[PDB]
Parts: sequence; structure tokens; C-alpha cells
Amino acid sequence: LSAWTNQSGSTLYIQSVDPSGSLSGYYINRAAGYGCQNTPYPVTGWVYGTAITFTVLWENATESCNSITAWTGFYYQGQITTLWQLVINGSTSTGQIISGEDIFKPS
Amino acid sequence: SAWTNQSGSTLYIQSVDPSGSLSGYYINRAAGYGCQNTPYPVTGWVYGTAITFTVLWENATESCNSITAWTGFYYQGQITTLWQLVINGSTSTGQIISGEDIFKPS
Repeated sequence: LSAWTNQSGSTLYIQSVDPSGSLSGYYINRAAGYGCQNTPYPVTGWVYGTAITFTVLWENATESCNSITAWTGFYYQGQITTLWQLVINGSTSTGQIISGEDIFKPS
Repeated sequence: SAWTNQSGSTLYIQSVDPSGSLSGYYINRAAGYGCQNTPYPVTGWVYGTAITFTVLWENATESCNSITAWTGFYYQGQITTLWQLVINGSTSTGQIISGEDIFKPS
């Protein structure tokens, strides 16, 4: 499979991209200061030429962080540059949606 | 379940796995945009009131060479979301287009 590590040490493990552009994978979070680190969380999304989206549910057999992330970005010059948005369960305001930028390189 | 936003676009959720895995189609009716009136594939996650979904702007009818991802929550009978749209062949995060959609039941 096709592994991509960001500036924070987290890795996207792509298992499959169908001819439809449907992506399936798993993701290990190693970002400082976050729960749900060091264990697999499921991935879904889309691949369309150099454009990509993917989204991780922060629940697996062992740990839950009660939330989801969606990444949106693009493949250029051997890296996937992404903007991500993180929404917590029970949220009442878009002001509570946390955001940032991730750069993934092959690993 | 069907959800229509302020621009008249509808998210058609067909299933939610026990794992929270979301599957459906989406019909874009947003003025000024291509890929209107035809169903696009949806994947995503639900976690209590938290929702992400992503639409590939490719089908057999019309292609717009791009993908949108919505991140949002269910609150007071509506889904409030921020979305990000990335175009095939992009070279800067400046080319990513963004906004807010509010979805109510249809």
C-alpha cells in the first residue's frame, strides 16, 4: 500500500483507490497534544487526478476522541498539501471547528 | 434521509454503517457552478452529531475536475457545515475555494 507522513509524524495508509476514485485506508495520528495517537483510525474519501479528500473517524477498538477530520488538498512536487477541519460531537458553532494545514510526503 | 442547503443543493444519505460510514449521492443546484441537477457520489463519517462528507464532481453526465469536503454538526434540526473545494491540478492552497452551507431536511 501507499503511505504518506505529514510534518507532525502522522501517517495516512492508503489501502485502495478504485477506478471510481474511491479511497480506503487507515491513519495513525502522532500530532503532539492530541488524543487518539499511535493506533489505526479508518479513512475514506476521493482521488481525482492530483486532487484528494479524505476523512478520519476518531474511533477504533481502543480509543475515541469523539470527532472527525476532513482533509482537502492536492498532489504537487512529491507532496500532498492539505487544509483540514476537525469537528467535535455536540458542537453548536462553526467557531468550535478546529483547522490547520498538513503536508504529506511518501514514507 | 435528504438534506437541502440555502442554495437548493441536496445531500441524499442512503446509509450509515454501524461504524458511522456514510454513503449517498448529492445534487448540486448552486448558481454559478457546473455539475448541477445530476447525482454525484458521497462518502463520509457520522459520530453523534458530527458529520463529514465528500463529493467527487465526476459522473457519466458531467465532470468539473474537483472535490468538495464538508465538515459540520447536526444542531436544532439542521446540519451546519464548512466546505472546501479543491480543483484537479492545483498548485497553491490559494486555489482552494471555501464557504458555509446550512442543510435542513427535505
